[PDB]
Amino acid sequence: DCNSALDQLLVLEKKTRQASDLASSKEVLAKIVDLLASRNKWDDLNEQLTLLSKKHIQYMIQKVMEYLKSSKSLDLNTRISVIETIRVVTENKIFVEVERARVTKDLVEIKKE
Repeated sequence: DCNSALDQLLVLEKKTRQASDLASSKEVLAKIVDLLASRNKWDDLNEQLTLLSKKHIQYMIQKVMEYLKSSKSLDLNTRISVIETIRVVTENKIFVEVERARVTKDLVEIKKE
């Protein structure tokens, strides 16, 4: 059911008003990430994120992109996905603060070595 039950939860992500939208951001952005973890559904999640990232809450996204190797089933999948995460986060130049750089260590050296 949860695979179908995810949609009506992701809908209200369409906008941000009160702190109930950042609590909805917490819970929904954790479950979406969570759905990815159980059956390697995160591929959608990288893609899901790009769609969601196309919708643009930077530090709201910092934690959700943190999950890369926190709980990653396959190393190969991570390479190109992370390549897409840095790939998308290049532009504004505000990032690389901590988290992007520390996933560039991991991504660059671990991905290929």
